[PDB]
Amino acid sequence: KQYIISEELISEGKWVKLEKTTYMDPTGKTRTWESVKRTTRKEQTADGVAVIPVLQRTLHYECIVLVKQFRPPMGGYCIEFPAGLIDDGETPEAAALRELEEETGYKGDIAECSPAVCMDPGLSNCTIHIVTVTINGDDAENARPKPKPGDGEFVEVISLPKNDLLQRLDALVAEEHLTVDARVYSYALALKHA
Amino acid sequence: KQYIISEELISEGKWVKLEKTTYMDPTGKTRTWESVKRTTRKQTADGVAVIPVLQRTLHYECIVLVKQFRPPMGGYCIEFPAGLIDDGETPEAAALRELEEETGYKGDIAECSPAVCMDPGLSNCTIHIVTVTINGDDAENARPKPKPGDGEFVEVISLPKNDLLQRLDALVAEEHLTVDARVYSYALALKHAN
Ligand SMILES: CC(C)N(C)c1ncnc2c1cnn2C
Ligand SMILES: CC(C)N(C)c1ncnc2c1cnn2C
Ligand SMILES: [Cl-]
Ligand SMILES: [Mg+2]
Ligand SMILES: [Mg+2]
Ligand SMILES: [Mg+2]
Ligand SMILES: [Mg+2]
Repeated sequence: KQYIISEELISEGKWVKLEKTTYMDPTGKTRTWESVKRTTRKEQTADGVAVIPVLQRTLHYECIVLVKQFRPPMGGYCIEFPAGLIDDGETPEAAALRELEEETGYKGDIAECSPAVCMDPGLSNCTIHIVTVTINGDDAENARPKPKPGDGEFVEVISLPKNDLLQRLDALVAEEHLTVDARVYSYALALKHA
Repeated sequence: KQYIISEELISEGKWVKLEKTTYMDPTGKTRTWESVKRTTRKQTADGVAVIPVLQRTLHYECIVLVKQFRPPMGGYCIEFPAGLIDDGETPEAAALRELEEETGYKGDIAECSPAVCMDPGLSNCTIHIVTVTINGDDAENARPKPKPGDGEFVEVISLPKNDLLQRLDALVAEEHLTVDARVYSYALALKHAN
């Protein structure tokens, strides 16, 4: 039933644009929406990746490796899956492994890769691949993980046991001002509900 | 260590605005970011998303999702039921209301997250994730009546919790839909649990 009639540009920055979207509703009435899009998406299957990094070590409970960063849109620190935009020509798996090493120091192994999933579909066209990666924490490569952050990237690594993820997140939120990402929270909640 | 210096309005629609954010990096170097915000925030958060666990005796437990045309995406998306919190609504109450409007199910609150971020690299948008049970054997939920607001056109898709990630992948394969990142992240963690 529904389709896009037109996309009018309102304002274009270096990274993000706003559009006036005109569409057909299922009654045959024409309507509008205000849409956010990134300016950086070329031939990539998605804007970005987020990495679910499962750190595995013998005689340790598995951990989910998270990162804490200052996020200017939010005006504060956020705890998220390691994540970044996919470079032109890069595969989602390659962007995931690259971002994970850059942000955390870990060299992971691909486990699975989602289709393009939407970040906030009521507002933006932004998509990511959610890529699950296992990190062999017994490998010497992963002993003293050294992050190699890019220009303007400032990251703290936080590894939390998978078996207690939601309580350990609540305990960090209780101790300082800091926002957990919706994807991390959704993942932690499902680990509880299962 | 990092903080916001100033925010310059670039462009303000009715629903969304685009700001140019100035901030201090950890080195004491001043930097800029392009930041999206909703204009509608009053609230604990902009919105709620509802994880609705449909429980019927002698049936698999289902997670209730919605499929809707999303103009920023130019297509159909599969999501948790969700909407903006009305000024002076609690998240709990917004959840049950949004669930009823979008699905017609009448639910009970199990738990409620703190405010979690949607896409903190781009926007300040936050939601409360609210886990709700639905006693699908109650007379009120027998023939549930979705009461949509203006400009909402919602198909309800109920999927078994125990096979959620495979069922979502099947839909995507056949139906050309985008699954929401929080739905996919929940579904993933249901598979990754112990
Ligand atoms: C359906 C009604 C209440 N309108 C048009 C909207 N509701 C929520 N977010 C919106 C719009 C339009 N643009 N954006 C970003
Ligand atoms: C060079 C990198 C770190 N910068 C500036 C950015 N990276 C990704 N998204 C961005 C920005 C700025 N605005 N927005 C929306
Ligand atoms: Cl539950
Ligand atoms: Mg990143
Ligand atoms: Mg990065
Ligand atoms: Mg909604
Ligand atoms: Mg609604």
